[PDB]
Amino acid sequence: VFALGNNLGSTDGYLATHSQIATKTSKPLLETSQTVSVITREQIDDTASKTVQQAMRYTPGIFTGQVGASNRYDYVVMRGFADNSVDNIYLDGLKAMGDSGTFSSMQVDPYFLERIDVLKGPSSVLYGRSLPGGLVALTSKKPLYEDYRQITGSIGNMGQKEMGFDFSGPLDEEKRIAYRLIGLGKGSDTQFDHVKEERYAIAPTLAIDFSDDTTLTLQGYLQHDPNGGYHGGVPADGTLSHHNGRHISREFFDGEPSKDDFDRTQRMFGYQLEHRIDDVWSARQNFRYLDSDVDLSQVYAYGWSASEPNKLNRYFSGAREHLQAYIVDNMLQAEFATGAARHTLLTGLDYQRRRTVVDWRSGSASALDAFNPVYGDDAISYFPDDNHTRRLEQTGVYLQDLIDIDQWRFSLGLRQDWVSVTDKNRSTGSKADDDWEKFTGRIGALYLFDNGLAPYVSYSESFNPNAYSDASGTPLAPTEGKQWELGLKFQAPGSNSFYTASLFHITQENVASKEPQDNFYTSVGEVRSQGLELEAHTQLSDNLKLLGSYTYTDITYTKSLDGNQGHTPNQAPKHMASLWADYAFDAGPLSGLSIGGGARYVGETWADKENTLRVPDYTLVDARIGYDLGKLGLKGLDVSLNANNLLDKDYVASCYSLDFCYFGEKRNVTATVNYQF
Ligand SMILES: CCCCCCCCO[C@@H]1O[C@H](CO)[C@@H](O)[C@H](O)[C@H]1O
Ligand SMILES: CCCCCCCCO[C@@H]1O[C@H](CO)[C@@H](O)[C@H](O)[C@H]1O
Ligand SMILES: [N+]
Ligand code: NA
Repeated sequence: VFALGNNLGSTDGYLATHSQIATKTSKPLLETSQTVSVITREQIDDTASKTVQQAMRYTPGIFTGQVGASNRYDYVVMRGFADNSVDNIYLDGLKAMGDSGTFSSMQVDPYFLERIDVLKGPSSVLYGRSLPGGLVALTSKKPLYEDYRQITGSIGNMGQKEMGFDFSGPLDEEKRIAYRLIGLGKGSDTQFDHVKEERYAIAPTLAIDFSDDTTLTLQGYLQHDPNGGYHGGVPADGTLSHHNGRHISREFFDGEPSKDDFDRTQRMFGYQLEHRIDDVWSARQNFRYLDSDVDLSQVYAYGWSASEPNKLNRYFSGAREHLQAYIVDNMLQAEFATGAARHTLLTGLDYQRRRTVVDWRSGSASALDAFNPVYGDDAISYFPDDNHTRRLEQTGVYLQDLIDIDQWRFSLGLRQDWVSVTDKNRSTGSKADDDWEKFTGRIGALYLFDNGLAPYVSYSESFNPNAYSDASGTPLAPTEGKQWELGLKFQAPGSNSFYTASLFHITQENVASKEPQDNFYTSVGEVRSQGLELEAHTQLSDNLKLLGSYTYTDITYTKSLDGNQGHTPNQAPKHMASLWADYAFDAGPLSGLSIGGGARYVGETWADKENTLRVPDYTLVDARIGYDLGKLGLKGLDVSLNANNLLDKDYVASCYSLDFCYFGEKRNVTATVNYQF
């Protein structure tokens, strides 16, 4: 079997045994000196997680509430790092290649995924530019070598509707060629008035074995979102407190007129080539091209009107964006012994090239009453247009040696990146340009006791281009993450249970900062995140599956020029916890029935960086019920019922500032039918 670039991990219920996210080569979770979580297909289905972001709500060290109920983008806040949270997603070993300085961030639909792997903390040594919180790797469904056919249909509240199919199998007598074809159409009204979500997608994959030494997998992914749900927010003033009227803004309130529009087309093609040279030497090339179009028209609230008392001031954003992106990763691995030491030595060259053409519009809109709005006044007073061509190039050369000797498992990593970023202002003709090089490193040591207890330590580094620029308008120095991590993992042999504790201390340097009167940003800011994560997978009964998590996060601006030094970032709960359980009857009359549910806790959050107002804590409840009607003599047919936020709590999930607060999703009920053959 082929380790390089594959997880190759067994999965049973909600627990995987192996990953490649931390190493680019199959490694037991138990023998990996980093915090790795895995969210299985079964967990996604059982919790009715409708997006990647929602799939993470049972994982420690992840906050799922950055823009509350919005499903437009996947925001995964890791270890309290909210900034550039959209850019944490990798798909099939490759950076998604969205542009986080634009509206062109992509979304991968969960129905195409086999599993979600989550790596905590700085991880640039294998991936290049990334955030200090970690990163998420989506693994797409791959061709099967036995015929597999699934049709599925879902119906819910809020006008939810989905149909999908998933067909796979061999094409030849010899079973050397196999396909998979997955398609999907879906819709929702949301909780919000006048809002639609809508998506049509298809993903063909073909896998071909040339010999026992070579597999090529060809992949396409075409997705059209002609509607983009809701992506707004409203003041703390009337959400966290009553405003004037003694009113609160409703969880269904819509701040825009029907001059609203979000149209996203994503067109991806790629391949994965796996080649065994020797029992020692293996090589792999992962490639993906992306081409997307985004069209946006959005009127949004921004603060209360100075003159008109229960009306919100509004503005308009308009965008027409075309994103092109190439990414390739070239890996060569040698597995070999030198005396008592076994080496798994990886060398790699990767390359990212991105161009985003953006035509931006903006203006002033009419004011809107925040209770009993009257739509139809959609005239916009337009400000100056703002058109850009943005380019990024990243070349990475990296080395890694995993050294296993006796019960020790060591990891040594080094990477050099050459980065070039350009911004051509097509309105003004001016061009900002920037080229630099960064070295990142990682060192891990883990001791595997033969009882399945594994203490470890890790030092790991990250960088990311700075989103801010100086006086001159050449960008600041890239931010930098540095983490010391101490952990303990434990799995009792055979028992399908797995427990981890992780302690972390992350420093992020060269963060943009200024005096508030000041014009120039300088790269003198610093952020420190430290804490504890606990994760438990317990499979008792063989009919009973449990997940539990606890997260403690202490994050602070340790150096700031703006008066917020020593404050806690907003959108950063100190305390979170979760628990999910699922029971299946094999035994009795009830064979085929399954019942499940859980609870999620988010602690209090600051609504603002100035730390003047709290978002209250909240506990949410989820539940499910499933039946295999196979058991009653009609095979491959099963149904499920899910309710997330079962008590229908009406709450603010988080705030970006005092002006922008986001409601959590109201009760979401779905009924699903799955038909195999
Ligand atoms: C069980 C709950 C189902 C309610 C679905 C929410 C849909 C509310 O929003 C709908 O959006 C349309 C688009 O402009 C409007 O024209 C409709 O009048 C409005 O009902
Ligand atoms: C879990 C242990 C964390 C110890 C480091 C915290 C002290 C401040 O931060 C440290 O500053 C040092 C420079 O003085 C650097 O060498 C370290 O990489 C950095 O983490
Ligand atoms: N504005
Ligand atoms: Na399957």
